[PDB]
Parts: sequence; C-alpha cells; structure tokens
Amino acid sequence: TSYDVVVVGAGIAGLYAIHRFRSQGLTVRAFEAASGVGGVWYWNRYPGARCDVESIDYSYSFSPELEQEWNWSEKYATQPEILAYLEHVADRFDLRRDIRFDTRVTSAVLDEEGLRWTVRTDRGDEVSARFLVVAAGPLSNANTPAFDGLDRFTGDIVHTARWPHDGVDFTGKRVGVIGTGSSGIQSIPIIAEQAEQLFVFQRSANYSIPAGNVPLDDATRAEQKANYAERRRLSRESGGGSPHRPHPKSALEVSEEERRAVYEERWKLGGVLFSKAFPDQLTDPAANDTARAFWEEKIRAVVDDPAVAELLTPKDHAIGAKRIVTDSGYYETYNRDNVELVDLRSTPIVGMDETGIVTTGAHYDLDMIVLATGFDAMTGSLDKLEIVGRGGRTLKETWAAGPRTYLGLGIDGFPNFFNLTGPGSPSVLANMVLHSELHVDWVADAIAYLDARGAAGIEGTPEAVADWVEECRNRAEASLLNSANSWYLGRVFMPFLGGFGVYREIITEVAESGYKGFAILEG
Ligand SMILES: Cc1cc2nc3c(=O)[nH]c(=O)nc-3n(C[C@H](O)[C@H](O)[C@H](O)COP(=O)(O)OP(=O)(O)OC[C@H]3O[C@@H](n4cnc5c(N)ncnc54)[C@H](O)[C@@H]3O)c2cc1C
Ligand SMILES: NC(=O)c1ccc[n+]([C@@H]2O[C@H](COP(=O)([O-])OP(=O)(O)OC[C@H]3O[C@@H](n4cnc5c(N)ncnc54)[C@H](OP(=O)(O)O)[C@@H]3O)[C@@H](O)[C@H]2O)c1
Repeated sequence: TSYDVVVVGAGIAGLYAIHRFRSQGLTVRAFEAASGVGGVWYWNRYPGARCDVESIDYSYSFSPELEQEWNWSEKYATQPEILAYLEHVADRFDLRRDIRFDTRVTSAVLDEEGLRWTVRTDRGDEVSARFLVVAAGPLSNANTPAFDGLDRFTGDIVHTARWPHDGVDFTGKRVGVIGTGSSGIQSIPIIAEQAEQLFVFQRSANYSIPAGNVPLDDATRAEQKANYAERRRLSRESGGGSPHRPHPKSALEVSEEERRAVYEERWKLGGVLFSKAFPDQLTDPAANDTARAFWEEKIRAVVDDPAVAELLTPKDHAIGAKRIVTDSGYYETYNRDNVELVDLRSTPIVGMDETGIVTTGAHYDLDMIVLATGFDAMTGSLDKLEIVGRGGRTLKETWAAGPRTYLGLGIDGFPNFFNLTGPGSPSVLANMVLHSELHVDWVADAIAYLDARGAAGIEGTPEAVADWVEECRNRAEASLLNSANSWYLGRVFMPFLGGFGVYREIITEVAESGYKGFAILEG
C-alpha cells in the first residue's frame, strides 16, 4: 500500500502520467471516479460532443508509433473516436492494471516528517505516496439548476453530463433543451434531425464558429503524418499549442479588404483559432469589434429569420472572451420548421409540471427535457478534494483569496504535490494533450532530479509564488479574457496568459537551473 506516485484521474493527463512515471522506474497507483479511462471523453458523451482543436494536434506526441499508426477519421474527432483512441492508448501501454476505477479520491494528507502523502478513497483505499499528482481535469459539471416541479414532470429528463450509453430516441418526441453553451450547441442540431419538435430555451446567446468538418482522406493523412515532427515543434513553441500564428500586422493596421480575407480564412479552418486571427484580437477592444462584426454578418446570412438571427446574437460581449464554441450546422438548425428559439429574458422558466415547461408567457408540452448543463469553475475538481498540507493547512484555505502557485506546479506548504494543467499554468488556454505532456514530463524530471540528489522533496517557496501570482496578474490585465464575469476568474484570473511556448521555456529553464524558486528538501 505504498507507491512512488499516486495519480488522481485517468483521462489524457493521468494516462500519460502512468506511462511516463513507470518508464522511469517509479511505481504508480492511479484512481479514477469513472468506470473506464478517458476522463471528459469517457463521461461527457451526449450526441455531437467534439473537440475544438484539430485532432492531429489534439493527440499525443510522446509515441512516434501511435502517431503513424492511428488514423483520425476527420478534422475534429467526436467523443466516441477520442474515447476509442484513449482506450487504445491504455491497451498499448498496459495502463489499466495500475488504475482502480469507480474509486473517488476524497483526501490527501501530508506527513511532514516523512514527506509522504496518505491518500484515501470512498472505496476504503488508504495508500502512501512520495509524490501526489492531481490530474483531475479543468472541467467538472455544474449542478443541475433547481427547477421547481421538475420532480413532477412525467416525460424523460436527460442530462448532457450523464448521457445514456445506449442513446436516446428523439423520434416522435417534443423536446426542450435548456442551456446554450457547448453541450447545447453541439447536441441541438442532432436533436433537431430526429425530433418531432424542438424548443431551445435560451437565456444568453454565445459565440459559435463552424467546425467545417471534412473526412480526412488517405493522401492527406500520409502527408500530414510525414511532416508530424515539424508540426509538433511549431506547436510546442506557439501561443496555443497548435502550428498556427496570428497575422504579422495588427487588425487595425491592415486594410478593410485584407481584414475580411484573414477572417474568412480562419472561419474555414474554424474553431478556437478564429479568436486569435489577429495579434491584438483579444487585446484591443476596437480590433475585437471588427471580429464581432464579421461574425454577426456570417450569422445574419445563414439565419433566414432576421429576428431569430438577432436573438442568436450575443449582446455587448467581446468575441472570444468566453471561449468560442465550435459547431456543426448549429445556426442552420434554426431555419427548420420544427425548431423554435425561446427567449428566456422575455419569458423565463418558472417551473415544470406533469406535461412540460412553464414560462411566464406560455406553457410548453414536452415529452423530453434535455438539461444542457455547463461546467463548474476551473478549480471544481480540486475543491471536492480535502488536501491537507503543512500545519494541517488545507488547499481550499490557501486558495481562499485566489489560487496561489509557482508556475502552477509549486505551492508553499504543499511539498511533493503537483496539480496538472490548472491555475498558474496556461491550462485551457492551450492544447491540453501537449500541455499534459509538458507537465507530466516536468514532474518526472523533477522526481529524477531529486532521486539523483538523494533528496526527499520539492516545494514552492512563498517568495516565488507571490512573484508568479503578480506575473499572472500582469499578463491578465491587458486581456479581454479578464472580463467582469469571466469563467477564467476566481479577483484572480487563473490561467497564465503569456503563451504556451513562453511558459514551456520559463518552466524548462527553472528546471535547468536547479529549480530556482523551489526548495529542495532532504527530509
Ligand atoms: C466538448 C469538449 C470539447 C473539448 N475540446 C477540447 C480541445 O479541442 N482541446 C483541448 O485542449 N481541450 C478540450 N476540452 C477540454 C478537456 O476538458 C481537456 O482537454 C481534457 O479534459 C484534459 O484531460 P485531463 O486528463 O486533464 O482531464 P479529464 O479529461 O477531466 O480527466 C480527469 C479525470 O479525473 C477524474 N477525477 C476527478 N477528480 C477525481 C477524484 N477525486 N478521484 C478520482 N478521480 C477523479 C475525472 O473523473 C476524470 O475522469 C474539451 C472539453 C469538452 C467538454
Ligand atoms: N474546449 C474547452 O476547453 C472548453 C469546453 C467547454 C467549456 N469550456 C470553458 O468552460 C466555461 C463554461 O462553459 P459552459 O459551456 O459550461 O458554460 P455556459 O456557456 O454558461 O453553458 C451553460 C448554459 O446553460 C444555461 N443555464 C444555466 N443555468 C440556467 C438556468 N437556471 N436557466 C436557464 N439556463 C441556464 C446558461 O445560460 P447563462 O449563460 O445565461 O447562465 C448557458 O447557456 C467556458 O467559459 C469555457 O472557458 C472550455
């Protein structure tokens, strides 16, 4: 019941963690709440669930064999394909034997003298670890909003977070969807394909850009696969972990014709990359406005009814402030005869009854209600974890006035503890597979550094975290991501905004210099 490393989570990050640590001779125990590997790709399985970043980028690079061997069927893989990929990865590297599934980590307590972590679970596991590595992911489900009389409704209630494995038939059914974030946006067009009638209950419109999905052919695949190494080098040095860069010139320093041409290009590629089309797009409000206009025109042209197009248009929000969603035929869905967009600002939901949804304005008879829930704060999974460090001081207490980290990898009072791809790191702002590889590699090197020195532990110094907190604050203040009610907030803007390449370089040089800003512990 003791191991070198305990890993929390078996999604992209935990799976690579198991592989990397084991390869270096460390014994590893992983714990996963879900019944299988995959993380978000295991449990978030509503129809239309799909990644934001091209699959060739949003995939592992640690294995040349896997890169050559695996064939992505399209530009943006759906979750069943990403799940299949991750299951294949766990097969190839024999990861499952070190994972205990259906097992939720509840507490981790530092033994200050021994420099070890006692990790406890809801299934009665109690294990001892030199290093505790939390790979619990950036996205956890929001609580189902309290609707009165929900318990009274007699039709089916389906949650996008807990989608039935064997699916749900919408044929013949009157369906209501509450929620227009990414879960609602991705499932809506698919729901509308087989539903008798679909009502979308929208409170706040969000920005969405087409995926523009193409099935990747043979001659395309082999040519991208032939140039994979170079694509990875460009990705690892870039702002967002993909082989793309913003325009050389600024948005306002270019002509109106050329501005449309750059925007038109990035619309085709589609996704998150549209947000970073010009260098100052997320920096300067006026440059942002030009992207908002381009977006509004595109949507006005796709949606037949002018008033619906207006209703689908987000009001006084910077485009790309909140993360832009990626869709497959979402706005085209509203041209159908069998879909209605309900403005909840006009007529809010006041409850449900036996037969459907009650708004202030009208009652809606429904056979099925789909709760397209959103995702909790970036720290949501960590907040379900009781982590007791030096002095019996909890992580939740340390983070009360905001997350405090050095590089996202060190916290004073929490030695030999590593939170992956969370606050103080680029996190959701970068390609997370590559980001996971970066963090897992960094942790492994740090462990190797300590083992070579005969040292017991490593810990963020108070001075270094304070410098980093302010460094994060400084990069954040110029950004339109630091919006009044931004999800990246907790006040403290949580992710590192400098860029992924910049951050890689910062943490690599820290390591190379004998871990400045960390204390090496003999313990
Ligand atoms: C529709 C959608 C599309 C996305 N597209 C992209 C994209 O294109 N690019 C991108 O970079 N990111 C994308 N993301 C973000 C995605 O969340 C991350 O890429 C991904 O989750 C990183 O994997 P992870 O292993 O860090 O975390 P996760 O996938 O969340 O895995 C963490 C695992 O830890 C488990 N866990 C948590 N707490 C505990 C505990 N206490 N005990 C035991 N187990 C625990 C969870 O059950 C989960 O299985 C997308 C997310 C969604 C929902
Ligand atoms: N690829 C990625 O990395 C990725 C993917 C998804 C999300 N994210 C991140 O996570 C954050 C949140 O994403 P999200 O899509 O979960 O949040 P979201 O965009 O707010 O989606 C939730 C939806 O449900 C609606 N809703 C919630 N409670 C309601 C109620 N009581 N009545 C009616 N409607 C209600 C919300 O409306 P209101 O807006 O009016 O509350 C919203 O439309 C984003 O900012 C993004 O940074 C990242």
